[PDB]
Amino acid sequence: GPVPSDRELARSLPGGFRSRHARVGGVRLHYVSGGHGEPLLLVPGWPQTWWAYRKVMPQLARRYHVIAVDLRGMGGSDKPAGGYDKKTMAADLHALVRGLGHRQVNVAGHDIGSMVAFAFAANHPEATRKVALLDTPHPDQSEYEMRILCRPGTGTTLWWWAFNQLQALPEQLMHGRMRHVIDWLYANSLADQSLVGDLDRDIYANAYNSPQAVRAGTRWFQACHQDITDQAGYGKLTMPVLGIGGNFTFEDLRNKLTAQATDVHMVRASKSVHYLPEEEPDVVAGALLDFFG
Amino acid sequence: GPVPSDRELARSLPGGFRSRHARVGGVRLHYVSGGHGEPLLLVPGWPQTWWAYRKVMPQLARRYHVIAVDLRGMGGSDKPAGGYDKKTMAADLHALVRGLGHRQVNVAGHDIGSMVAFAFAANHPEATRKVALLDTPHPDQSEYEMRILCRPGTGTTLWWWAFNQLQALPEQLMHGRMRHVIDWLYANSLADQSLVGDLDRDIYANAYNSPQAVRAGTRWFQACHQDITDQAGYGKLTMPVLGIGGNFTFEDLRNKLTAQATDVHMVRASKSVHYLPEEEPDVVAGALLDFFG
Ligand SMILES: C[C@]12O[C@H]1[C@H](O)c1c(cc(O)c3c1C(=O)c1cccc(O)c1-3)C2=O
Ligand SMILES: C[C@]12O[C@H]1[C@H](O)c1c(cc(O)c3c1C(=O)c1cccc(O)c1-3)C2=O
Ligand code: NA
Repeated sequence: GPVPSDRELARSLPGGFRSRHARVGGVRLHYVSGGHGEPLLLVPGWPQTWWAYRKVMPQLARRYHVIAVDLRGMGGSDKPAGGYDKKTMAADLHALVRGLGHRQVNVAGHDIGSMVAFAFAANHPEATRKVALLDTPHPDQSEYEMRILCRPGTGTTLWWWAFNQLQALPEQLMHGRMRHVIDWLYANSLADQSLVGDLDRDIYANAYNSPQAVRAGTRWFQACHQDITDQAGYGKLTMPVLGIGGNFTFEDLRNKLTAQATDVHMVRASKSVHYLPEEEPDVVAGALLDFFG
Repeated sequence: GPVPSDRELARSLPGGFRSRHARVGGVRLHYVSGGHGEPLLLVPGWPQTWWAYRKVMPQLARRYHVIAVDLRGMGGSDKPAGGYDKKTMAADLHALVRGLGHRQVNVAGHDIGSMVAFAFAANHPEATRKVALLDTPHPDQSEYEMRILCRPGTGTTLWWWAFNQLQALPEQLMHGRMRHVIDWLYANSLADQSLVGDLDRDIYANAYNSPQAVRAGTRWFQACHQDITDQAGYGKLTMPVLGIGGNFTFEDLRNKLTAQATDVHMVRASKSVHYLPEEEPDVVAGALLDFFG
């Protein structure tokens, strides 16, 4: 393989993490687990893998039994034809942790994984001790207000939200070329490019480089219309909620969570644009430790 | 594989066309000309070349001296570092036809080329006998209202408007793979895919497949902020204006032309989505012949 296997990556971490799989509802999920204490489910997003949490997993494992998953369609997990709505991907994770003998878990999610974390809390409150959303709120009607063009100096264009709606073309252009996508994303977020090194970037590129892998990634985005419909039906979250927001999304995240939950806490990742677990790991680990207790 | 040279393509058409070049302001432009009568400048768009007008050029040449150009950055023309705002590209064409000894010309443009035709009329009214805009209005403030997401019911994702704003990534993803881009575009427009054959698609792909060619194409889109600023300064067009609009863009084109011009005629290409010269050549040729007279 071009990059180290997940088994090797897992072993390279302090804290005795191990790479595993579990089959839930016919979908085989890959995850890495380790540490001792109450269960903590960590959910990554696009275009990343469980490896995105590499910087905070050892600190977290000191207090929690960490379970860092690859979503349906992601990394070492199966890439089925459908079920890429966040409600369904949340049910995967619910089945996973219940299968591992946990009645309720702490949950933290980032990017697409944050949407799943929120859907997890909304659909399975009894299995949700507390939930943390990193940067990304669940889709709602505001998604329909995203603009194609920004006036100069007024923000970053969310081009991938449009491009990933497409059939066929995304896998045709991006297969074998995902390192370029990853580099663009990081060029437009990281304050210092060395925050994510060459090999880690290639670990992600390897995960997404097959046509099937690119395609599965796009399904997360194409499911937005369904996600928005589902969001309208959700009741208010009553368990403790944490929002950690970067400089660009903090206010929006605060507004949406406060309207969607009764018990909200906010932490500002003041030096981050989007990739919180990689941009400010100590702030993220500390916030999660403080919040989950 | 390789495609015919522009000279072979030009000679392949009925009506005695010849492939030529002219250098204006240090920029060498490629164009194909033929026919007899008052001059008619034909301007294509993205990701196409002068060859987009092949279906209408013989008919038009029976009445006009046709001049079908490759824009700055397009096909056989030079690809300089800058000058891809529509005002500058129109000045290129103005210099071209003046250099060829024409005081005034008929002008028709499609897609990006329609923007250029409009700018030609706005900046060089004395050199503009009449102007025809095919499908695409000049950028204005409404460009900033384009939405990334459409509800599952309506139209096509305007993904290319967002994607082509990017630095580096477009040439990185699209080099050598433009045939897939072209196939996607046609899959989402032509009523019958045979309207644009394999060889024609490959002629376009050949023009755009190198990184520098992809890059030049994106410059037309990146210049949008400048184009919008320029549009704000334009007075109303007073020479005769024709808008030919595809079935779904007709109302928007009519509304915009009517607000920006005093003497507007409209023709509907009721069976077309966007590529008017290829989808409904008889409508396009007939409309231009009637209008230019
Ligand atoms: C669900 C997701 O659309 C995915 C994407 O991963 C995403 C999201 C938000 C961003 O603000 C954002 C990105 C993203 O790739 C990115 C790169 C650089 C700057 C920046 O601001 C971003 C998201 O929530
Ligand atoms: C300036 C330009 O943005 C360029 C693009 O070439 C463009 C434009 C309009 C379309 O409606 C349109 C396209 C385009 O590629 C396309 C493909 C399939 C359907 C469809 O409708 C379109 C434009 O005017
Ligand atoms: Na695809």
